[PDB]
Amino acid sequence: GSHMEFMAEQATKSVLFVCLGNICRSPIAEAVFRKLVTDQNISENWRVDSAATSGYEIGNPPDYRGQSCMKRHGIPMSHVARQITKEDFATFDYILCMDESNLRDLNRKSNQVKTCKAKIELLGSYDPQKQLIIEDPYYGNDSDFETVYQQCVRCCRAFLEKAH
Repeated sequence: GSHMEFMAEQATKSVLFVCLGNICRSPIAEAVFRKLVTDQNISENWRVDSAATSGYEIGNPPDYRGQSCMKRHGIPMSHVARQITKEDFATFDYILCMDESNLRDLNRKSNQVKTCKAKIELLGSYDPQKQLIIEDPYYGNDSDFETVYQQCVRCCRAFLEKAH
């Protein structure tokens, strides 16, 4: 219908979720955030993605263990692992990472580019329960993936509502 039917559209917001590999934590946060925005009729106002600080996993689907967790929670992930680019720093409002090694790495990168538009933060800096670090489940088990998933639901929810 009309462009004046509802309140006037917001400029698109963008968020990129990042870990070292882009197979475990970051695709899970991406698919969690994408569900939220899709369920709330606002996916057309978001550019949502995920990427890796390194090229070790380029082209690979998500970790099968994380995929099984997400499938339990009804959010199957459809993602091809990719490495962060220079353009990403210029194009995203937010780059949200999982841990401290991630943040040091991205901070190194941010200083090699001409325009860094993005606010670079830890995702868990949004957790109302104050669990700052979202711990790597790569060497863990099914309850470690569940933990990450639950942290991602709390943090993506608070981020959506109220960005830093």
